[PDB]
Amino acid sequence: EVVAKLCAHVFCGSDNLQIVPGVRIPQPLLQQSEEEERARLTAILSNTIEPADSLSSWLQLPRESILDYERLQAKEVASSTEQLLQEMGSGSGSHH
Repeated sequence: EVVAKLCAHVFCGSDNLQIVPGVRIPQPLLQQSEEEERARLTAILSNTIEPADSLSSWLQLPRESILDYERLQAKEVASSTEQLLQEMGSGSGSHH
């Protein structure tokens, strides 16, 4: 269903899609020049800049889930460090 919604957003669109909040992709023009349209899309890519919150803004998922995944990665690291510290004498907290 995630793939389905992304296909509903990226493909279905008329004259203005706004894949990301900053960029708008206009549908082909009446001049019907393919070199001109290539240059047009290259320019629409050159003008835009990837925001800092790109993983939460360009991807429709929110920022809370970003913080959660970061927390998860940190928890993995800390747990592995503690388990390594107990297997070779380095943890007074666990000690009894």
